[PDB]
Amino acid sequence: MAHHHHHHVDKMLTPAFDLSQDPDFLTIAIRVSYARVSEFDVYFEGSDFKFYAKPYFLRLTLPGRIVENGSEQGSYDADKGIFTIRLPKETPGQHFEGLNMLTALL
Repeated sequence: MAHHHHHHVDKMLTPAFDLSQDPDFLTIAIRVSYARVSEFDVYFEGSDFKFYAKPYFLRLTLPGRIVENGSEQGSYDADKGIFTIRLPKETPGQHFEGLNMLTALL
């Protein structure tokens, strides 16, 4: 049975985001309406945050640190085209200052 494969090949786009928090988690809501893909990849370390979802890219330096312990929680609303991620704070109770002022990094 003969086989034919075809791969199709594009500027990265900065998505709109809203940041909220409680004593335990920092939540990032990223709207990706032009959801070409439904696969979303998140990388975080210390205060560094990176989100990939072609053609969307968003990088942020957070005012505080996030810990890697599998308690982080991602979810997606198709009705609104919104991906939401909960990141547990490294120091619980710590209040992140200047959240609503954060700029996308290049």
